[PDB]
Amino acid sequence: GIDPFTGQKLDFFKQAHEGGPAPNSEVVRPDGFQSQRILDYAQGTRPLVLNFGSCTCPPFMARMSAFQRLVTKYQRDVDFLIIYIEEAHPSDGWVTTDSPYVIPQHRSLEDRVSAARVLQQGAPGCALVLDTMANSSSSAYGAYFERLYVIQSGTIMYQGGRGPDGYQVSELRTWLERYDEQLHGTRP
Repeated sequence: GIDPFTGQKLDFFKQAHEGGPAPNSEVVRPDGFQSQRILDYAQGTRPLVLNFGSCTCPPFMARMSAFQRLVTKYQRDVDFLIIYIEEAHPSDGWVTTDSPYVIPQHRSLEDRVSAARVLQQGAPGCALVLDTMANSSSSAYGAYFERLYVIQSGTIMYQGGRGPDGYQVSELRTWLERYDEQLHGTRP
């Protein structure tokens, strides 16, 4: 069906939520730009942590070292993925930013991968993909600006809550702590 007021196909896709299906939305491998999807990154029944953001998104950069600490701590049982999305504060935008990063709004995958490479010159080999230029994953996960998720066997287990900067990472740590405790016992 077409929406008479848009001329576009009618949308029947429900927004992502905890306990609902994790969208198998499209992403891009930095090396070679091959198409992939979020669930290509799930390894069987291991939880997969998703971290959407960009270099010009301050809270995303402020938590990166903490996120990398989580990878080391939980990698025994959990997988992790960064999704590099549209810049929060592009250097050619309307609002002048004093972001330490000066990155024009991406106009192609070549621009976006260039930005992603700046990110990953820190964070030695975390898994990282790009969102498609249609922003397929950002849209499906409601994850523009930045967002954290945990998915497992195709279901959303943790959805990063909007609200003050600081909590999402502490809440994610809580989810991972409880999962690790269920598998192995409480750490002494």
